[PDB]
Amino acid sequence: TCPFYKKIPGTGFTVDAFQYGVVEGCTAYFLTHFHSDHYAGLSKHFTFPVYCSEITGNLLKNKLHVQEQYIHPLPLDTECIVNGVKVVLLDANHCPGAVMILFYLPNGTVILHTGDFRADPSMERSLLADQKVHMLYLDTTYCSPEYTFPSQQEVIRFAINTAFEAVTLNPHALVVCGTYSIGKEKVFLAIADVLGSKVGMSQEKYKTLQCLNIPEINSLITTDMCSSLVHLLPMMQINFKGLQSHLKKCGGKYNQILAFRPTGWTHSNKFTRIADVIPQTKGNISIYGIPYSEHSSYLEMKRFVQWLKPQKIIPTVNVGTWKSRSTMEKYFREWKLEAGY
Ligand code: NI
Repeated sequence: TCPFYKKIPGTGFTVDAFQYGVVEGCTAYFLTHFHSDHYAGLSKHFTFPVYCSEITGNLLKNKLHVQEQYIHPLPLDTECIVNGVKVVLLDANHCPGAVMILFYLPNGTVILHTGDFRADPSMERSLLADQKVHMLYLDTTYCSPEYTFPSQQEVIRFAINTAFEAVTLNPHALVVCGTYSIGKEKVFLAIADVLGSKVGMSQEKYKTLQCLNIPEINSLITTDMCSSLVHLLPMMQINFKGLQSHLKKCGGKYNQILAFRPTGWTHSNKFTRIADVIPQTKGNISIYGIPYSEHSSYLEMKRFVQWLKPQKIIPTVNVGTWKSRSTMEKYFREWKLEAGY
C-alpha cells in the first residue's frame, strides 16, 4: 500500500508511486527521475498517465518500453494544467532529467516536492522566488552535520588532473570508470575530454546515454572498446579481480589501469580533503574512490530551506526509524528558530 508522504492532498496525484499496483483515487502518476527506487513497477503493461520530463520520457519509452500514449512529457519552467491543477517542473540538479514539482492546489495551498535534489543558490532565482510554499516534501538523504563533501567542480578538477598526469607519464595506461545508474556522467566525460578519447561502453549503457539529450553526444561515446582509452564498467566490477579480468581482454594494448569509483559520502570525508585523496593499489592497478554527490550536503540543504521558509516539512528519506525522524525534526526546529520563520 502507497505511503502518505507520496500522496498530494486535494488532488488525484501521486509522486514516485509505481510499486503498489493501482492506487485508489490516482488519476495521474508523476515520476521525478529515472532511478530504480523511484520508478519501481513501471513496464510496457502500465496503462495510466505518467507525467515527467522529456528526458525521463525518453528513458521510459526506450528502456522500460512504456507505450507512447501514456507518456506525458512537460517542459521545465512553464506553468502547465494537469487534470484541472496548475503544476510547474523545475531542474533538481540531480541526474539527467530529474525534476522538482510545484503544485498549486485548488484551495490556495502551494506544495513543493523536491524529488531527489542537490540544493544550489541558483534555485533562489527560479520560479520559486515569486511566492509562498505551505508544504515542502524534502530529500533529506544527508540531513545531519557530519555529512560534508566538496563541490562537484572540485571533484572533477581532481579527477581530470589525476587521469591526465597518469596517462602522460604512461601512454600505455587505461582509465576505467564505474557506473550503475544514470547520473554523474561528468566524471567519465571530463576525463575522456582531457585525454582526447571517446568513452567506450556496452551496448546497454550506450543506449541509456543516447536518451539523455546531451549536446554533441555522438562525438563523445562509442561501443568500439578498442578505439577508446576510457572504458565504462558496471560498478561491481571496480575491484582488483574485476579489473585484472578486464585488462586480459584488451589484447596487450595496456600495462596499467587507473580506475575511479564515484560514491556518495563516505566516512573518510570526516578526515581527508579532496586534494589529499590517495588510491588503493595492487600491482599495476590503482582505484580511487571519489565523493561526487548528486544530493545536498547538510549546509546546502539548510541554506535552501532557511531561504524558502516553508510552513511545514515532510521528509521523504530516512523515514523508517524513530531515531532518524527525531533527529530530522530537531534540525528543522533549529533552522526555523535561527532564521525567524
Ligand atoms: Ni535519485
